[PDB]
Amino acid sequence: CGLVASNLNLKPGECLRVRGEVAPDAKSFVLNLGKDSNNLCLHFNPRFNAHGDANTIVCNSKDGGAWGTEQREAVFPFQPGSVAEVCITFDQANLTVKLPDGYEFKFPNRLNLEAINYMAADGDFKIKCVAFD
Amino acid sequence: CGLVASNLNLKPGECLRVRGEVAPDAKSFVLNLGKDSNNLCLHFNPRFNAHGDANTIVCNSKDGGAWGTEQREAVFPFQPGSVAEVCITFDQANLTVKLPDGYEFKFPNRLNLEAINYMAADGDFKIKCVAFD
Ligand SMILES: OC[C@H]1O[C@H](Sc2ccc(Cl)c(Cl)c2)[C@H](O)[C@@H](n2cc(-c3csc(O)n3)nn2)[C@H]1O
Ligand SMILES: OC[C@H]1O[C@H](Sc2ccc(Cl)c(Cl)c2)[C@H](O)[C@@H](n2cc(-c3csc(O)n3)nn2)[C@H]1O
Repeated sequence: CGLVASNLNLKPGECLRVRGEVAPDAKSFVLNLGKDSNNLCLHFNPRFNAHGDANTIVCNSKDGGAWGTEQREAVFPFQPGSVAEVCITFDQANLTVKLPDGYEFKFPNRLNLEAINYMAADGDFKIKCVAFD
Repeated sequence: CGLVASNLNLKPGECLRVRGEVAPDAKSFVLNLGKDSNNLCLHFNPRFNAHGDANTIVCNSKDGGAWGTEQREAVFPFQPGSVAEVCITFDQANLTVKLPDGYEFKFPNRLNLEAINYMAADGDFKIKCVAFD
């Protein structure tokens, strides 16, 4: 599957910027952030058509392997077969996700990690760049 | 200790660009590329003053945990404190390392890996950006 990065040491307030190519026939893509694959403060899942949703962003946490309560957004600034960029940061209370087209939303920080050490990508998205603050 | 990235799927001819800030008091830094931590097609180690060398790039391979034969460059386009970007690519014959100041050198491809899946950074270099093209 997609790129996996560890040992990231992203601190509160630091921005993690990811640019990638959405596949022409994309169904969805994922960015996961947290401590490890079983402990995610953010699962970020734009669904073009996948997992029972169309053109919807679904976010969740994972704690000791258990998905939390889902959150769905009402905006979908992504298109199959294009370049897309997202930027993420956090504090003890919320993650902030910066989308294309100036849209931004918050997702609650339910793990309270001191630092985000793990990121992974998956689905129909080819990472072109990852920038750290 | 720095970022570790896996599942990179870097293919021959593709460029991996890594940009970081060299510490103001830097002794050395490392970029490791290969299959996993024990199997490196390139250990890239600019030594300001470390491991017995001054202002020298040392490169090596690692196969099943064992270091190969060292290769030393004469060029040293790095300065303590300064941002630096290094770009790496490979073919079946050699890795090519593109340095600051327009310099490039080749290092033999000793492991014949189909793809480079692993990168890690270490020492006195704070990673700012990793790009794939
Ligand atoms: O909540 C987020 C998750 O929702 C469901 S599981 C789920 C369903 C209903 C509820 Cl009420 C809950 Cl709490 C969880 C997805 O299957 C899962 N998911 C996508 C993928 C994936 C990997 S690569 C690709 O393109 N999609 N891997 N796991 C995840 O997005
Ligand atoms: O060949 C490359 C290696 O040369 C010597 S061991 C070595 C010595 C003599 C010979 Cl003949 C051989 Cl074959 C191997 C270094 O100790 C080692 N090295 C650096 C570091 C390190 C980590 S972060 C930082 O800034 N430097 N961790 N291991 C590596 O550079």
